[PDB]
Amino acid sequence: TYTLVWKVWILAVTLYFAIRIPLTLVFPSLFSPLLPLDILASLALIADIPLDLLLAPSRLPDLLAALPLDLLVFALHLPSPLSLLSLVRLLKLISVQRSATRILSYRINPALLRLLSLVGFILLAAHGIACGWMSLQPPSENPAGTRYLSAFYWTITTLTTIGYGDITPSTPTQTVYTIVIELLGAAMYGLVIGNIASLVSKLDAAKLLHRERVERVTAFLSYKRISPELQRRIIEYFDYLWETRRGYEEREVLKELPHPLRLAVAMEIHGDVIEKVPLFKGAGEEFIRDIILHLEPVIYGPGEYIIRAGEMGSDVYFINRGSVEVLSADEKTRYAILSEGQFFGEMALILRAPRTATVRARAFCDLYRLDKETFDRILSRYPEIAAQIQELAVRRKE
Amino acid sequence: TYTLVWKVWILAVTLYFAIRIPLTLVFPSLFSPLLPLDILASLALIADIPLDLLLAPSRLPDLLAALPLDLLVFALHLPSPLSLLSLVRLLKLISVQRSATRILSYRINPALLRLLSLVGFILLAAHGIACGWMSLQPPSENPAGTRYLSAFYWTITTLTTIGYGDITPSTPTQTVYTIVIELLGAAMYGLVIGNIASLVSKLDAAKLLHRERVERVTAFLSYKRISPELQRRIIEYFDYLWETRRGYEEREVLKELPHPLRLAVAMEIHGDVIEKVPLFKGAGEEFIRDIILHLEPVIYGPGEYIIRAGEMGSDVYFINRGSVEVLSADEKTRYAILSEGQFFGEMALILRAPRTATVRARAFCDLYRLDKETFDRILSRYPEIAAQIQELAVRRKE
Amino acid sequence: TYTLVWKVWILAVTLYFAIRIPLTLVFPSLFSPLLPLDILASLALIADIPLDLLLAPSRLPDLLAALPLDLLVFALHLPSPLSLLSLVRLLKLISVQRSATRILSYRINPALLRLLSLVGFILLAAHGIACGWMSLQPPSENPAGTRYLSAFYWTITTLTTIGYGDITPSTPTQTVYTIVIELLGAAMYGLVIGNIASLVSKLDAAKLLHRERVERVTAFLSYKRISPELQRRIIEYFDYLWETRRGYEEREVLKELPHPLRLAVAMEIHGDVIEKVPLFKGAGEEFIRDIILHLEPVIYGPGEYIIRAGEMGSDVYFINRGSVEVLSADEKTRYAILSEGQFFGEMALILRAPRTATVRARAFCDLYRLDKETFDRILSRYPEIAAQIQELAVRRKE
Amino acid sequence: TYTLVWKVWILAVTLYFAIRIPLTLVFPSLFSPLLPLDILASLALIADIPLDLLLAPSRLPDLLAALPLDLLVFALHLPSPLSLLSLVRLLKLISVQRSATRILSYRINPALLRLLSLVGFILLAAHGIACGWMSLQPPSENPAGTRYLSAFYWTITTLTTIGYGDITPSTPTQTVYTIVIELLGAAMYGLVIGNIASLVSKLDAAKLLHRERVERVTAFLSYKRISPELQRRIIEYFDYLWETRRGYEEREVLKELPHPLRLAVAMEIHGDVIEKVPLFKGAGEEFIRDIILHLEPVIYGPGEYIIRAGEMGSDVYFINRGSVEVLSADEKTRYAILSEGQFFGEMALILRAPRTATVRARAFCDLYRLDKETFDRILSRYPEIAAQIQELAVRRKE
Ligand SMILES: Nc1ncnc2c1ncn2[C@@H]1O[C@@H]2COP(=O)(O)O[C@H]2[C@H]1O
Ligand SMILES: Nc1ncnc2c1ncn2[C@@H]1O[C@@H]2COP(=O)(O)O[C@H]2[C@H]1O
Repeated sequence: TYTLVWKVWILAVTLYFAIRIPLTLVFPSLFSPLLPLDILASLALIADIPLDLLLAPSRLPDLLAALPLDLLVFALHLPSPLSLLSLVRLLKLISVQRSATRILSYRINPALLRLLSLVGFILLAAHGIACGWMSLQPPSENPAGTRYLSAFYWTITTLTTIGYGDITPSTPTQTVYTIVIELLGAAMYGLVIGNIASLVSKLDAAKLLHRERVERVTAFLSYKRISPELQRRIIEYFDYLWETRRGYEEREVLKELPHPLRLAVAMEIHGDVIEKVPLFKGAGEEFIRDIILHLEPVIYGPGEYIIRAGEMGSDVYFINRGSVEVLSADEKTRYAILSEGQFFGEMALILRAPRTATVRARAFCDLYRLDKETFDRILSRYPEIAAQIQELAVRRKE
Repeated sequence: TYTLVWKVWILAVTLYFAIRIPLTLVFPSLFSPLLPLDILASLALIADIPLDLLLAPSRLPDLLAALPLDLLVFALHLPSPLSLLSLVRLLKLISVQRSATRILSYRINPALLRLLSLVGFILLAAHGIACGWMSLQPPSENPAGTRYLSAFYWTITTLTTIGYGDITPSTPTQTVYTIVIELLGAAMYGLVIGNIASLVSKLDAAKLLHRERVERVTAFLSYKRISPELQRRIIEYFDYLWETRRGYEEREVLKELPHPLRLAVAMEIHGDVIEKVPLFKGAGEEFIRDIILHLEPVIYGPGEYIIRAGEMGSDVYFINRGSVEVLSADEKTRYAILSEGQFFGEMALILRAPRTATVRARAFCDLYRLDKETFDRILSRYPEIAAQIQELAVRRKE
Repeated sequence: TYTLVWKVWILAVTLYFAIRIPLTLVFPSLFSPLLPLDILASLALIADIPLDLLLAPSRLPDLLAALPLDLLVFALHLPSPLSLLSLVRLLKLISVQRSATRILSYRINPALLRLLSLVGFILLAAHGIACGWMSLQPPSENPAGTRYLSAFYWTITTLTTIGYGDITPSTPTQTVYTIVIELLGAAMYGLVIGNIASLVSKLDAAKLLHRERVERVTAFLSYKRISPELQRRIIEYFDYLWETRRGYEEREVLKELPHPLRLAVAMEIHGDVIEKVPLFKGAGEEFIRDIILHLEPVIYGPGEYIIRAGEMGSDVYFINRGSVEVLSADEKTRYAILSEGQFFGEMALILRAPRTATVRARAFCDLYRLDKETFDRILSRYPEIAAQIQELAVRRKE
Repeated sequence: TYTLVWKVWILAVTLYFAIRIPLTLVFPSLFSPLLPLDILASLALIADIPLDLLLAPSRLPDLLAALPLDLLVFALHLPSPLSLLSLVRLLKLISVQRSATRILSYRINPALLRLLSLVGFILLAAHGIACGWMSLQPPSENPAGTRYLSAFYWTITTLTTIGYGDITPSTPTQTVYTIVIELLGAAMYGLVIGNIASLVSKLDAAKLLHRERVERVTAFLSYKRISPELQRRIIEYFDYLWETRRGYEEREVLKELPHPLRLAVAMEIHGDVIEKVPLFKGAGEEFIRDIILHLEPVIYGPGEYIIRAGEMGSDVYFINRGSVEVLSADEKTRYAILSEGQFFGEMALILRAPRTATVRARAFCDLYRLDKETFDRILSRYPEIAAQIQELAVRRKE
């Protein structure tokens, strides 16, 4: 974090400049007691080119704002049209904005941070415009307080497109300035309106995407006027998904990363099911790499028929959270309850037999769907695991 | 509904507070005759933590607004900067908004309800800002009526970005407040503009999606300048779809729910075709589970050629609404008219024969497309149903 | 068009009412010389229930606006709060808007027509609000002209959120009205802003979709800095597509219509290629139905290698516009030029031989891609066509 | 570029007209010393019909603006309602806008250029409206400077919806004009708001699409709270993609161009890998055409396991940038480092053998994924290349 302090310091110094130079263009009486601050600021502004690790079509602003055009124009008392060149330090704003965009810790939303940057920019521009309006005013015997408060109030009035009209321009040189910043205020307010209009669907993107996905389903299903119990259980499933995965589907996000990053993410996510399954306890460094990407999580409600008897289902379902009970062919007797760690349906592919009994969940079971092809591949590739699987299968037969 | 009344009561009491505290900050003469209401309100505010079924990073506002900072600041007559702490009750707004978001009966559109919440929030903020503006006003001998009406009129003027300018700030302490709420009014108006700009395509989402889908097809087809009779029949089909399914495709909505919820929804929707088809009358608890998801509804116009003679079509079409006639190879003689309940094309897969005669609808027939693979699977899985199907096939031969 | 005149008449009469009733609420001196117009209007308003081919949750406004509450309140000179009931005729606006939405000849864009309806509604509301503001004004000796022009000017000032402030409310009963229509003006201006913000990408949807599709390709390809000749020819192809199909892909629009409408549209579009190809001149009523949906149009530039020698291409390319030349294995000698009507590549599937010579277009050739599977199916289904195709193939061998 | 100068000249002359005619409608004293400019302008306006390579429903404005209605109305001193016809030259604006839309060199963004055109149009309309407002003003002894500056200031006030209210209409003929341009200002400001609201996501579309794609992945992955080293390497991969391909996937853009343009683009992009690979140095004109479209670039991090031992991988990976090392079965000894130019995994399909050793990258390797099917096709189609590949394979065995 040796660069976070430096970046904070550079942001503070560039903000100090952007606040300070116009305020002394209007008020030449300043700049006399603030010389050490300006000296330190100039030193910091020149001392960032070697610390940021030459001329570029995009890295020019750094040198354009490091040159000491300040502390010289006031010193020689140049005329205002010629002393206006001191505003070059305002070009450092682009560089500090880019730097703050390239460094983060919270990972702020790009649209919300863009709106924050626009808020900062419009506040800074409001201060600059207020100072400018104050500059071309008739001389008066007023304190700088009320004289600046009135100017800032007028600038915020025009840039907000409110326009009370209590104070208005009265000279042509003021009228041209009023027109220019009226147009700029229209543009800036338009940019802000567009920024909120875009941002309303950018913050907590999952929280809005899940809501929009649920809304259409609920509307159509309520229009069909289906049984309210089904409504209740569907809404319960959807809010449980909201609580567990935050309205996510894994393939919605992992289908962009390349293969090794995808493998690493899958391992760091499914280390749990790697750690609790009996035959996966140190089964192999490679085997987990082949299998971990294929397990597709499935979610079932409290009492739903997982697999009915007589079916030709050839897929093994693992358990990550929940208890599962199996009901035999007499639909009265249950063999046992299968909590986390075990699975069911093993005697479907190896044994080439139909579903011996109906299996149903209890409250909410997090499963792991595995396709028959992957199961066949791992059985034909790893023999000890196939031997163990047949061992538990023949044990469950007894 | 024992919680709906409680939630309505909590909304009413928090709205009463949000309206009441600032109005007595400006007017200390109140709070003397409204003590029982405040006592009951305080009791209700503390009596919701055990009735909502500890400290949390998101459940803090409940305790922050339950603490009785009210009925004490006015009692001891604290100074205004120190008595300003009584506004903590306004944090209950977040909790009541969240609660109202989590409970519904009409299933209001999230964007429209968000706009309603924003309307309520901006009205409440307008009242608060009006009371605040009234607070820092010069003392005058005016009734509280006109004195509050003028303040609210001014607040609604600034927050709407209209600014007539009949009444304007005249002191620096008023000018700073004017600037602050000018910025807040810009932000709030921007939020409202974004909310309507988003909401214009959120209410009755089907009614707009269907319109947008129809518009491009109609525009292109009219550009091609094809025969107007085809225009008329296409538009008739589209409006019939609007009337029947409200511009919906089943797979557009069912492709997100898991398998058992999808099965349950399919049964609750297609119980009709389950109930009228002759061989589906109590055919089996399981068989309907296998078949009901695959029947794809198809819609044909008044006179369209369903299946022409000589084709190798191997799909059975059911009937849900409408009459279908079959024209023989002499294109003059019709065998009969097939109303709801029966089907056609059975002697295509079992008999391995081509289409014996042309079949056409009459006005608008709702069919049920079934693929050859599913038909083969059910024939090879259920034998009595295959026997019955061959029975009606050989009967129709005679 | 016997209903277009009736709908125009009903729109005219409801607009006349919506303009007329408030203007006589403010001005009671009217309604004396306009009795025949009101009588005819009332007759027309009651005489539409049997001509529109009972009580409904959505068809209530028709009866609510047909009842003659007008011509009675002015007759008995009811008090203003009680005579305010005459505004029920304004509910006919919903019905006329719905009717105009359900009938069209130009097929106006739904968003642009929605904006036109909103423009009409806001103008009508501006007139109503101006009349209302005029109602609660102090009595004065002014002509109704200037007295209404000032009121309408004020109403358009507030609803536009401009607020000059030359004329402002001065009584509490006026101030409440000012606040109410200030809020309504905010809402209406927000709706208008959202409507344009949505409409900017709704008019001539093809003209914008094609532009957006071309822009990304051009930007990326220019970024790669590839040879400018390729830029020129790619842009030429894209503008030719703009001129010919208006930036369309057939499957983008036909993938929503059902099978028979799709067949009919395909026939009405490809009757040209049906009419010019030698072996398609009355080939068969059914054969065109099987083939016409599969021909995929392909577009090639001036000189592009259609099919090179030595390839295993097994697809027949038809010609709809353009000349095609074939270059032999000596890359100097051309057999002929193939204009519209014929095809090439026939001796690829029947003969099971590789591409005998290279074939290239001349300026811009509109082809018709046909897959090998469909060609095989039609050859194995229709024998005379296969005989003819082999006849031209063996002829081209000689 | 013989037409760029002509188009610039026509834009300049039409802008000069649009600025000039209303300014002399208000000020008849002009048009006396500017006759040569108007003569040259008229000549240029008539001399563009034969230089643009008759009557059309869309090409009418050219003739409507070429006719010399100017230099005649002022000459005969027609009355203002009758001399108002001179504004026909403003219809040339549509044609110049269309022409500038059809010709470009920078390939400006259509939305940003549309906003620039709207800015130009609203500025021109502001000038026209200011001149119009100046026209119907009471006569006064004021210089044309202040008299026009005030009018333009007022016009920019109304069209920005600010409305200070320092200068307001005072006559009914002025009030009607004020209402008309108030409505027009509402419409124009709405259009501008919509244009920025759309443009915020149109400039540098790749720069925003890549950011939005990265944001959701980063948010979800940080929510899972996976190991920060994986965060660092994933972010490094994403920024490297930003630097190399600018956040692009080739199939995202090439899946719209037809086959020959796609082939040409692929050759112009992959001429590098064509030029450096040993066996691709002039391998064949056709072979590169078959292979160049299939090579899919893959990117791996510094140390990632490319292909582990014991796998059945049958795909050859080429090298475009980076060094690759292979670790043997003793996981301590490396055979060599494979820099750009060579490949690995050749002895996987020809030899029908499993992966002899583990292969890993070093810093960041740009590969070229080739499917087994394409490799088999080229081996069975080109025999010398297969002989050479087997030669290097058997050499690498030794
Ligand atoms: N005795 C048993 N106790 C618990 N589970 C069992 C028992 N016998 C079988 N099962 C499981 O119940 C499942 C239901 O039928 P399957 O073919 O899916 O595979 C079966 C086994 O996994
Ligand atoms: N005598 C008949 N009466 C009614 N329908 C018939 C008769 N004979 C055949 N059909 C139906 O007409 C259909 C047309 O040919 P298919 O092969 O589709 O299957 C045929 C039967 O379903």
